[PDB]
Amino acid sequence: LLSLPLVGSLPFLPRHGHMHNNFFKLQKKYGPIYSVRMGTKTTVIVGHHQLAKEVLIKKGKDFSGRPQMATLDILSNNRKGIAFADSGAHWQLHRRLAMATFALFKDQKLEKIICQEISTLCDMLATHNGQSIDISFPVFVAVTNVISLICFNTSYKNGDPELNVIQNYNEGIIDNLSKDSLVDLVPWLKIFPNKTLEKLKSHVKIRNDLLNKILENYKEKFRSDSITNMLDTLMQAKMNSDSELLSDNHILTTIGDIFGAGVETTTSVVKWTLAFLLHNPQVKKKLYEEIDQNVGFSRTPTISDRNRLLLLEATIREVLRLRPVAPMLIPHKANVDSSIGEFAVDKGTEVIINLWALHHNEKEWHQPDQFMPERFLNPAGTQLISPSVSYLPFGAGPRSCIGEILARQELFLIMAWLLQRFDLEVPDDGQLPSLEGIPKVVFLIDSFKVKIKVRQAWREAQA
Ligand code: HEM
Ligand SMILES: CC(=O)[C@@]1(O)CC[C@H]2[C@@H]3CC=C4C[C@@H](O)CC[C@]4(C)[C@H]3CC[C@@]21C
Repeated sequence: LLSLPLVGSLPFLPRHGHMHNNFFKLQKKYGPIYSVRMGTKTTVIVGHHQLAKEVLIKKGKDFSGRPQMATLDILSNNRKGIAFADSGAHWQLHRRLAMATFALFKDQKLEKIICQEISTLCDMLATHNGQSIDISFPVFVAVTNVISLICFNTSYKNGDPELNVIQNYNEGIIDNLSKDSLVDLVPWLKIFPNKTLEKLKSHVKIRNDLLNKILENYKEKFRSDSITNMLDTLMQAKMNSDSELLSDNHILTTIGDIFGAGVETTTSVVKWTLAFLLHNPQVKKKLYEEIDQNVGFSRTPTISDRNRLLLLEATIREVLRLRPVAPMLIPHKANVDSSIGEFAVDKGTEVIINLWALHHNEKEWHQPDQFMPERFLNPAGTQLISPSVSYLPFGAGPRSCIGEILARQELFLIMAWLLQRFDLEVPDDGQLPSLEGIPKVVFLIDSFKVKIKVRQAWREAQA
């Protein structure tokens, strides 16, 4: 009796369980690195930090490419911009300029911009005293203005419906960009009839039309004696072309990525820490104690307070470990014939870092499935530590995040201002938010409500 012919084999079931975790599970069988082939494309998944730091750092330039995806093409306006552009003159140029712009708010100091919008955020939420609300949108508004000031030196006022329009096409872009992660085993979208690409083009069209109208209005405003924002930095470079790479679409797409990344990432991480704090009241209680002691109510928190508020800075680290924004980063591509752990990797191969596997490695983390911000503190709780090298929430090397400083500062200040001023409790109904998560291009959390009430200690300190 003979064996059946085999036309295809996948090591696990599609769309059953999270991809990043199904891949992780395979390591028990095949080791920390292995490959899968879909027609001609070969994809390599790396799930150990040593191999990962070879791919991202030690051989950064070799693997600095991006694979091409049909969905990403629409969003990146055919591989322009930064995040989804292939390695090349255009990618490198815009990344540099973008990084350069952040210099223009170094001691309109970035810390002062952020706290400005947080103050407005906290006054809004104070009116909701005693009510249970979703805080998604108010935070969305806060960070949107920050990124807008950096890009245009403009900010939207409360109730500007352009804010709701932006919220609408961002949710639509994220929803259709990918069912789960950007890492699909099976290219379902080229197989069955679907409106996926149609829908995406419509959300993206609206977004693009909105970014063109800001550009056309700003060409009148642009003056070379003033370089104060990202859009100035980019138009200046165009005019110093005595050029193909600084076309209107190249600039537009780049702003697109920055606007997108600066909002959806930080909002999602803010929602994640609160979710974790409702589930872990002991940690939250100690956070109140901490901030009461080292900051009090004489003033509002500042970047200098990271030195004193260690349990908070540690909490944020633990959330980025447990629920990374990109649990498989963005996929990488081999620009040349190269190797990994002395295994051959041909040019054009897709390389995916399983960051989830790095952050949940039993041999690198104690009880890695548990929320324990303490793990990033010494036993005394007197200074921060780095208990594992297997930790890359922001990536590493040529393709590493470029908003990490901004990112880290926003999260710290938002969480500090809120804890100073607000009791944040479970709503009158007994539900807690599910921590299971939703894997999109971003690792999202199901929307949930939190009862917000102004702190008694905040009121009294006004008398
Ligand atoms: C908690 C917040 C954030 C996290 C965890 C995060 C994480 C990451 C990761 C993992 C990558 C790429 C990984 C890789 O491909 O190796 C990335 C890329 C990138 N991020 Fe962030 N990010 C955050 C916030 C931001 C912010 C605030 C900005 C503001 C501009 C930003 C802009 C970008 C850009 C433009 C890239 C792509 C750069 C390139 O491909 O060369 N991100 N981020
Ligand atoms: C976390 C991360 O890798 C990123 O920050 C890099 C590029 C970000 C990307 C940039 C642009 C957009 C368009 C926006 O309307 C939706 C969010 C999205 C997809 C950002 C998601 C986070 C990305 C991938």
